Amino acid sequence: LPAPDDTGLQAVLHTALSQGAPGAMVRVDDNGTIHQLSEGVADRATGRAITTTDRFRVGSVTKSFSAVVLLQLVDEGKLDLDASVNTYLPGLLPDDRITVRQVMSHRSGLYDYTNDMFAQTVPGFESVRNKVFSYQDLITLSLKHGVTNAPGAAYSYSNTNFVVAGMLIEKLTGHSVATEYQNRIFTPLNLTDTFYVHPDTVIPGTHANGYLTPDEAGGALVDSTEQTVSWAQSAGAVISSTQDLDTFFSALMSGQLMSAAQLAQMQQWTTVNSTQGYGLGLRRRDLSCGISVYGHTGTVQGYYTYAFASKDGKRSVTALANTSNNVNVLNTMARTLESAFCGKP
Repeated sequence: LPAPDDTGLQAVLHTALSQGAPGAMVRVDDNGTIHQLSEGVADRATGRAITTTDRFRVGSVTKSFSAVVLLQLVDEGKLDLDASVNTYLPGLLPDDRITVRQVMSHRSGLYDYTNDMFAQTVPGFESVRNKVFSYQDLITLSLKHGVTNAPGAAYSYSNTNFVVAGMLIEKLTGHSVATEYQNRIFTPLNLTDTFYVHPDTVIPGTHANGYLTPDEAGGALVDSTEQTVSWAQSAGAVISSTQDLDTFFSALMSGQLMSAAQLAQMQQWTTVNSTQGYGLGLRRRDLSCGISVYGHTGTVQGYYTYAFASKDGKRSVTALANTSNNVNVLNTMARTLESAFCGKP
């Protein structure tokens, strides 16, 4: 790979601040040489600087943790990717042709309940932030709508899929997802900044606060740090750090977290758009210089995350801005992947 471009990374972060992120940061693990940059504030009311060791909410990056646990169950013979979801969760879904592989690749047709929830950004956050939902509650919300396509037939990203994933982990293992994450991922990789504390609202230790951008242009930011994330759970509630997400995607892509057979199933790409794919709880992004990287993005109120690694895991990048509902910042933060993998133009 080209060398990571720290001046390019610096410009990306500075642009994200100019577009309304209070803070923005990035950590590259380049085959044992670290790059770390941050600009702006973790807490905009006190002025405390953001830094690459601050913990934060990773949002939908959680789906990759869920998928690693499910693929280890596949390795253990407890789960078959091509079995019906209802084989393990009887009568859960209206159609038995919905399979575990279609759920994990967003090909199931299940309606995303969060489209009910967040049609208005701050009112929807204020609705869910202090609620505790069961898995079944969220599935029932989805099922008020019919499916959006035939099973397997179309890519349609849906949080519901990874709510099903959490129910499957808990049903098959008899343990909570927190326990399975801890035992199969956080402890073995020594992810000391990584937690799943649902439904607690506190982020343990020093963290970035999250600032939700309101729908009204120019409106005051809303502190969204503390919430249950119960509307997402196994689809979105993990807390981590840039070092720990680098560690995690490096371990995944270098083959440390499941058999080679299952990693190969995880990387069977469904087309998302002309420069992206979706595997099993895993994203592929195609970068301008002709390299692809592998990992996941997250959007949770107040926090945008990108966490991607090269195919062999030897270079990993995690970028965080502590705002959300700000598509200028979301698009700018994607540019950290170009600077960190493609290097100087």
